[PDB]
Formats: sequence, structure tokens, C-alpha cells
Amino acid sequence: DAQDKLKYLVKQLERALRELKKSLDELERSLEELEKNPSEDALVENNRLNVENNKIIVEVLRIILELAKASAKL
Amino acid sequence: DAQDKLKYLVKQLERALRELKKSLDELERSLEELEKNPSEDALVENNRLNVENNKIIVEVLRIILELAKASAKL
Amino acid sequence: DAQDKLKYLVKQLERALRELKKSLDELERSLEELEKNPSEDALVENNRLNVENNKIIVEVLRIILELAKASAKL
Ligand SMILES: N[C@]12C[C@H]3C[C@H](C[C@H](C3)C1)C2
Ligand code: NA
Repeated sequence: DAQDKLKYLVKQLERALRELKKSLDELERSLEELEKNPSEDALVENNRLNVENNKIIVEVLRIILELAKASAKL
Repeated sequence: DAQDKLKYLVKQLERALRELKKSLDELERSLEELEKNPSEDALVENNRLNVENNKIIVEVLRIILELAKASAKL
Repeated sequence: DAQDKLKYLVKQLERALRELKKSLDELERSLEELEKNPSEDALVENNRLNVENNKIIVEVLRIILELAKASAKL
């Protein structure tokens, strides 16, 4: 089962990275707006999106730990 | 030795992810306070915690590089 | 070819982590300046560097997905 589960975990990783990429693009657009017209409001929104992006990174790292455990059987 | 070292590196990864999770929870609480009562002070604290969270992510990635090197022997 | 490609991907990972580390050091220095003399300008620069650091993390994760695919052949 170990090889087949690895393949599934790799597909989960690809899905999560797609989600991370879309988040990163939103974050960068936020930073461009902030650099153009800085304000408290823009700053909070920018931070919100940075936090969200870190949260998704942690989810991606969780999947990599599951990949590492699956490997460390075989 | 390669298989046994891999198992140890996997335990190190699990420990570091526990630390990252606790950090993420602190960061999210900071963002909730910031969104409630935005101020310069809240903003700096929020950034401090975001930076700290990135620093731990880099430590987690270091461990994954060590896992990748251990794998690439066998 | 799978073993040799893995070795190459591991070297790519080491290069990218060197780049991430240098970024992290810049980000931390930014945060020290911000904590010393907080201002809107310092805040935007700090966020800029945090965003940049997340962007490099995503590139590092891309390489780890390529390492996971290379493994999941063998
Ligand atoms: N074999 C591994 C490939 C990839 C990098 C590292 C951790 C995970 C994901 C398993 C080694
Ligand atoms: Na920020």
C-alpha cells in the first residue's frame, strides 16, 4: 500500500500548492496597492493576506510530513 | 544507518511542526486583535509574529533538506 | 536516471535555501529597525520583505514537490 499512498499524497501536495500559488498572487497584488497608496487599511489587509499565506504553508508542510512518514516505512 | 537516521529526522520534523503550529495560533490571535483595534502598536506586533513564524518555517525546511539528503543515499 | 536527478534536485534545494536564509536575515534586520523607529514607511518596507520571503518559500516548496515526484517513481 505504501507506494500507492505516496502517489496519492503527491497529488494532495500538488493541489495544495495550487492553492498556495493563488494566495501568493493575491498577496503580491495587495503589496502593490499598499506601495501605491499606503494607509492603515491597506496595511491591515496586506497583513491579513500574509497571515493567510503562512497558514496555507503550514498545511503544505503537514502534507510533506505525511510524505516523509510514508517514505520512512519503505 | 540510513533508515534509522530517517526515522529520527522524521521525529525532529514532527517536533518542529508542533512549534510552528503554536506560533501560527499566536499569529492569528494577533491578527484578530489588529482587525478589532488597529493601531501602529498592533501592527508592529503582528509583523513581529509574522517574522517569527517565517523564521520557524525556514527551520522546518532545513530539516526537510536533511531528510532529502538522507533519502538520496538509498 | 531517477537517483541522479534526485541528487541534482537536492543541490537545487540547497541553493534555494541559501537564498531564503539571506532573505530571512534581511527581513529580521527590517523588523529591528521597525521596532526601533516605527513609521508607516518602515512598516511598508517590512511587509515588502515579508512578502518576498514568502515568495521564496513557495519556490522552495515547488522544488520539494519535484523531489516528491522523483521519489514516487522508485
Ligand atoms: N523522500 C522525501 C521527498 C520529499 C523531500 C523529503 C521529505 C518528503 C518529501 C519525502 C524526502
Ligand atoms: Na506584515
